[PDB]
Amino acid sequence: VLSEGEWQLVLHVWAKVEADVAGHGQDILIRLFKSHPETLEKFDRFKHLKTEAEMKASEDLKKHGVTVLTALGAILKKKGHHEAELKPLAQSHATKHKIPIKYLEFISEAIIHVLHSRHPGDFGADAQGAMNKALELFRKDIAAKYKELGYQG
Ligand code: COH
Repeated sequence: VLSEGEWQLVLHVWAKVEADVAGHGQDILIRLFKSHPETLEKFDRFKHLKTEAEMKASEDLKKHGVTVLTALGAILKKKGHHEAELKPLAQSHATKHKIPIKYLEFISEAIIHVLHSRHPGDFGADAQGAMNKALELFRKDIAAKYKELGYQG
């Protein structure tokens, strides 16, 4: 459970991410794809992208980044009371998209890295610690739904 002070650090930086969701989304997905190439294979629509330049020029990739960040932002703003938003997501990622929990850990790492590159001032160690706890809570809650459905892993 994050404390009120920790949720405030998380949402204060998130408010900045919202100033340019598309730019942030693009940066995150590219970092994920370059650091863990196996993640790209889960996207039939992005499989054809071979270079970072191709990735940066893809409008469709940018649109998916807005989708991901908008859904995450909706969750974070719920401050832990996020059952209604989380279940649908866990269900589709477990049974339709077939995304192992480990990939959620990889995208969390990509988010933390990009938040650091873009907002050093609002993203020091304390905010970094609170964001990591928020992302862990997100994975933990998704992992429990995955286990119920038989996808733990
Ligand atoms: C490694 C792949 C990967 C990761 C880690 C990931 C991580 C996350 C994540 C964590 C921060 C969030 C908040 C979301 C949120 C979403 N993802 Co994904 N998804 C992933 C692969 C996918 C795929 C694949 C789809 C469908 C894309 C398509 O083909 O249109 C998807 C679709 C979605 C959608 C549209 C509705 C739905 O299909 O469920 C939302 C919202 N998501 N995703």
